[PDB]
Amino acid sequence: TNENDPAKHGDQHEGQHYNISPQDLETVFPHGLPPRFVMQVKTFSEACLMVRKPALELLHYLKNTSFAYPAIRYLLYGEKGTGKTLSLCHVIHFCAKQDWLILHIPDAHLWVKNCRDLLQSSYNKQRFDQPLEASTWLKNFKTTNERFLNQIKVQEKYVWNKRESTEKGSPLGEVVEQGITRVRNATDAVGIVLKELKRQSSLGMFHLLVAVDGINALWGRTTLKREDKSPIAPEELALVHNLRKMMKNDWHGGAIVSALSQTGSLFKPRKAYLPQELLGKEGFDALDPFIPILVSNYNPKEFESCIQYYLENNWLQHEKAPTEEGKKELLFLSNANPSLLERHCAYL
RNA sequence: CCCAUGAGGUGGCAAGAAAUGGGCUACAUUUUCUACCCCAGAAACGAUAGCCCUUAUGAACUAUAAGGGUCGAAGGUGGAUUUAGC
Ligand SMILES: Nc1nc2c(ncn2[C@@H]2O[C@H](COP(=O)(O)OP(=O)(O)OP(=O)(O)O)[C@@H](O)[C@H]2O)c(=O)[nH]1
Ligand SMILES: [Mg+2]
Repeated sequence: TNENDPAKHGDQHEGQHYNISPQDLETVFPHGLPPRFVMQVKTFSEACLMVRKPALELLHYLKNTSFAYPAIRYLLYGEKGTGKTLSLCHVIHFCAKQDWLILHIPDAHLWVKNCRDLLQSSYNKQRFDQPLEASTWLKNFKTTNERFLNQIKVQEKYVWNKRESTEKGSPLGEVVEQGITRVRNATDAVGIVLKELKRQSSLGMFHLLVAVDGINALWGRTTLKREDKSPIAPEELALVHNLRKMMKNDWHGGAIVSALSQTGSLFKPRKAYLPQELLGKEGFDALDPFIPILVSNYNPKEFESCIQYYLENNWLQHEKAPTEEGKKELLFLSNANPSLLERHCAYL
């Protein structure tokens, strides 16, 4: 049930649970969860994550990985309700313990859709602006990480419309504060710091890691429209174009991880979870090869271990449920689906 | 009536100072918007009326119907009573 070694893991004991620290919650990943599960763990008041077979296999990949090889690309995909993104957060935890520069985004659905104010950029042309989300992710990355910002030492300058500029040998904490102070050019600040991360090709001072959730939103059309009642293409958006031009496998110093999510998929049908189906033709042309990782449903013993975890937490107040017929009907109606399992144990 | 009270061809007639009836709309968050029709994300709504334009057929669109831009209120769940339903 419970595990005493949270950082290191093994295959021998599967379905185990390992506790984590509050500083690891608030510093490593304060954003990269669904708000449902965020509040769910807040109500837990006891942060314990479960081990997964594909998670351990991906960790084995990371353990057996050379950075002289090109930047490897991993894609997690489940059946719309598995633990793909939670295993991605587990990878984030492992790499943070490994002391790498991790940049993790909450979701790209929020980027491509639901912008309160879409703007002619001055740093470029033929490009809208995502200022609010830019500053949001900027302060998000600041909260995620500090010595890295202090020691980044950008070897290039950047002027600004605000009668100011930034010169060599300065830490990009100052551009982080720029974007947090004013949000208009925060999109340009983000699209510039992302390029600056790769501007250092050696990456000996740190090792770069990219973590993406809802990758399906990155490849696909937009719901936004132009004020003249005209559609908007995804590549026209500032952040979309920046990210697309940016993640290319050109830095070749580690790995990047992305996860699929159909719950927020737009212009796509229900009960569709195949990678090719989600990322489309343009996605396959963007990254023809990659490491697909199928995140299957819970195993039997892992399922019973999760039940025992809930019982130790006294999550199920229905005290006639801990019995053979109750468990049978429970996992029969659940079909080992983690999300509906969480829902059922929540409202039971 | 049967040089008409019959017959033929042009036009408009067919509006509301007003009262009432049947139906539609919404007066909210079980609501409104976005892809799917149900595990998501936001707002904290309401024009099938009017003005302008486009489209459907007609010989005839001032306006008949549908669509687009604007207008973005009344409205905050009903004054007796009363209607339909096993
Ligand atoms: N404790 C624990 N819960 C898990 C694990 N894997 C899946 N779950 C449960 O399953 C739910 C789904 O996990 P998510 O990764 O957030 O789901 P998702 O990948 O976003 O799925 P979609 O976005 O709908 O496509 C979680 O909220 C958990 O309740 C796990 O390894 N440990
Ligand atoms: Mg006509």
